[PDB]
Amino acid sequence: SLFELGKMILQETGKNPAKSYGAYGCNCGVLGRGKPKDATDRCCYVHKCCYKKLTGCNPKKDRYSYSWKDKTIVCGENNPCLKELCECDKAVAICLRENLGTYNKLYRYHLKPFCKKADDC
Amino acid sequence: SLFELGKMILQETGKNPAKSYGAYGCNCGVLGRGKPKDATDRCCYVHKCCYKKLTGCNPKKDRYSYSWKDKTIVCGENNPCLKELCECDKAVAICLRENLGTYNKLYRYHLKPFCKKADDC
Ligand SMILES: O=C(O)/C=C/c1ccc(O)c(O)c1
Ligand SMILES: O=C(O)/C=C\c1ccc(O)c(O)c1
Ligand SMILES: O=C(O)/C=C\c1ccc(O)c(O)c1
Ligand SMILES: O=C(O)/C=C\c1ccc(O)c(O)c1
Repeated sequence: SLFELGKMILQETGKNPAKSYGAYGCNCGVLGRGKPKDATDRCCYVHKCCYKKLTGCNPKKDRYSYSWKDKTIVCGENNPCLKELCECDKAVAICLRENLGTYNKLYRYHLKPFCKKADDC
Repeated sequence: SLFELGKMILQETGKNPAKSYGAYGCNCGVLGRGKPKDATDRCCYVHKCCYKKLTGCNPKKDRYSYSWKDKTIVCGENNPCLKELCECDKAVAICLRENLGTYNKLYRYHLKPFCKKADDC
């Protein structure tokens, strides 16, 4: 759920997730996907495509278990859909950390209606 | 859908909805309901309770038509769920504008896990 996703983002990037990633570019936050603005935005694009493959669980509401081990996110067994969801969330947090160097505050609170259409997943 | 909601909020308040209301207090944004911190927060509490009562449509995903007429949000639906959804959204947008006078930025990115339990809807 959003609780685990936000926690993972905080753990990997060190940033308040809502402020930095709650609405960034065309893909981070609500309102689905759009042509990404930069690498950070592309992380969220991939993340949203990852969510589409999920079958049998709700990525927003369903909580799942994971551990912080050797400073790595380790997804619990959970069940197949929840493990897959956990893995989607883990990947986006890692991707956001790797791209922190080009994070641009101008894309914070980017008006998502002014995004071109995303390609299909 | 969230698109119409965000547009209404912008139309009523004049404010970028993500920046001002994407994570405000215990109820504005994602992660359920909590005891409201102030009037702005209480608008979002009422909104979430409004959504809870809906049957037959998806408040997040389902699009609906509305118009801007004499600077008033005018819902353009006869389907009972979409009409009620539109009115839910219109109400929160109006409420947020009406409570800009007590809006407090200290409640932006309020630590949502640490709110008190909301009264039942
Ligand atoms: O949105 C802004 O205009 C600036 C706020 C901000 C931007 C970057 C940070 O790392 C941070 O803690 C706060
Ligand atoms: O995608 C990868 O594999 C690289 C990033 C990485 C590298 C080390 C870690 O412990 C981790 O969680 C992520
Ligand atoms: O997204 C917008 O609407 C533009 C940015 C913006 C600039 C100043 C504000 O006070 C505000 O809410 C938003
Ligand atoms: O416009 C105002 O009345 C006050 C300033 C203001 C308004 C909205 C913001 O998100 C912000 O950082 C500052």
